[PDB]
Amino acid sequence: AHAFWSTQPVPQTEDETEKIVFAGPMDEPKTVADIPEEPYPIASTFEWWTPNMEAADDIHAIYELLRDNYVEDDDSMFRFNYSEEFLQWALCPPNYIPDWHVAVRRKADKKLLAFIAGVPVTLRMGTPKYMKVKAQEKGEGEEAAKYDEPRHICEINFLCVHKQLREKRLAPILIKEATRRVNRTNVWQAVYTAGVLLPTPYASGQYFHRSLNPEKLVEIRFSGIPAQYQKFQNPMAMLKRNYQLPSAPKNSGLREMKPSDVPQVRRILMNYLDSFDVGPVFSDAEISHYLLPRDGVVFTYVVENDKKVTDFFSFYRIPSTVIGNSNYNLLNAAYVHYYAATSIPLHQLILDLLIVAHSRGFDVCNMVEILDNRSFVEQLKFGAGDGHLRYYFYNWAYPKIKPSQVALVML
Ligand SMILES: CCCCCCCCCCCCCC(=O)SCCNC(=O)CCNC(=O)[C@H](O)C(C)(C)COP(=O)(O)OP(=O)(O)OC[C@H]1O[C@@H](n2cnc3c(N)ncnc32)[C@H](O)[C@@H]1OP(=O)(O)O
Ligand SMILES: N[C@@H](CC(=O)N1C[C@H](CO)[C@@H](c2ccc(Cl)c(NC(=O)Cc3ccc(F)cc3)c2)C1)Cc1ccc(Cl)cc1
Ligand SMILES: [Mg+2]
Repeated sequence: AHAFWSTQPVPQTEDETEKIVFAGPMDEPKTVADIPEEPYPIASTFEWWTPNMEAADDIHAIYELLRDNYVEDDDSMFRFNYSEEFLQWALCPPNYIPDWHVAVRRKADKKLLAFIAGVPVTLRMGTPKYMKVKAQEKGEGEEAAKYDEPRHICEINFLCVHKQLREKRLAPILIKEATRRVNRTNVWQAVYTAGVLLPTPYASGQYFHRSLNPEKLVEIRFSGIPAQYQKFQNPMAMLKRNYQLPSAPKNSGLREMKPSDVPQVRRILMNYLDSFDVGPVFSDAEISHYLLPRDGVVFTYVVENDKKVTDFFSFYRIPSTVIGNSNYNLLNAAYVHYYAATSIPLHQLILDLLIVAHSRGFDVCNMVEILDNRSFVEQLKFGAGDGHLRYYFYNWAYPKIKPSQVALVML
């Protein structure tokens, strides 16, 4: 049933998953010197390419591939349109490895046909808490704790094959070549998400959406006027009233983050992310890169009380192409990113997020039910979307966890 994934070091069924009790590697330990030094052989009409993310033309090529061929909704009404500035930010964090960005071009005209990207992440991925309690019952705490240390691994994203080349087994070729480049740098695990079911996720969660401009969302059919709103003499006036927001944040210590906040935001975020079984560890350079405001890309605000940062939130921007509306070309979406609340309830912190996003002209705020994102769904008028986001590891055995134990945001 899975000619490619059946050959790979991942759990093969949910039943195999069920019997996983400790974190650890799936495969034979291997060494760097065992891995072939040359790229995988490929069809003579194609060539492997390592883009230069410092070259505008190279970023543009990836931008165009994704604009026309990346993820769509179910009914082909929307397609993500990551910007060039966003791609530079997502693909080039501190100490990124250029060779982890793998592409296939057509030899004759250098047209970009397929891409996959790997970036470094330092991840805690040791045995989850509920299994550590089970281990204590069995007298097995040391084996359960063996891989507690954060690990330097690969996060894989942006896998894309051009529409004209779909169903020709090119995606396995990409994933094998990515794996070889990552293994040649002595890294043997990867983490990735997908909106489809593959062998075999360790967590799964619903998407959630908070309308900010309901009149536009209904014009472009992202939203409907829900059936209950018809019994009303006037639907859209009532929908706008339901989702109205104040003009300005309610917390008077809220301001944009600046470079001098980096140490305090690192500390409050790392103390919060400790709570979770799987989550990133960030240096000051990584907090600077992923959280300092960047025009059109990432937006971050801190609550400062008595010259101390006590809370913060961040959200990032991804517009989507609206396929065939005469009125609107683009959905302007905000996505909840990292945050930490120490001084006020989380719902009060995130209400300020919605206020800021709305004032900045975003149409919708979206998120997955990781972190403590459930705690504020109902009070802040989020609704569940369609399908689920699935979280996976490569070459890592891991017990199933709830998505409220996951703290890694994937862009
Ligand atoms: C240590 C380092 C390890 C590094 C690597 C870690 C693993 C990284 C793995 C990648 C994580 C990506 C994270 C993200 O970016 S998820 C976002 C994926 N991108 C899109 O959805 C964009 C639009 N769609 C496409 O571009 C194509 O449909 C893709 C490229 C998805 C498949 O192209 P195509 O439709 O032309 O198919 P094929 O004939 O070439 O190949 C069919 C085989 O591919 C398996 N397939 C289908 N979809 C996915 C998917 N999303 N992850 C993994 N495998 C997938 C499928 O089950 C089948 O295998 P098998 O069932 O026969 O066995
Ligand atoms: N490797 C993953 C990365 C990922 O997990 N994402 C990337 C995506 C944007 O940051 C995020 C996400 C977070 C929260 C929500 Cl509500 C949605 N979904 C939507 O925005 C709806 C939507 C679906 C398709 C569209 F073409 C446009 C909008 C998507 C989840 C690839 C992927 C991309 C997009 C999706 Cl929907 C699912 C998976
Ligand atoms: Mg293919």
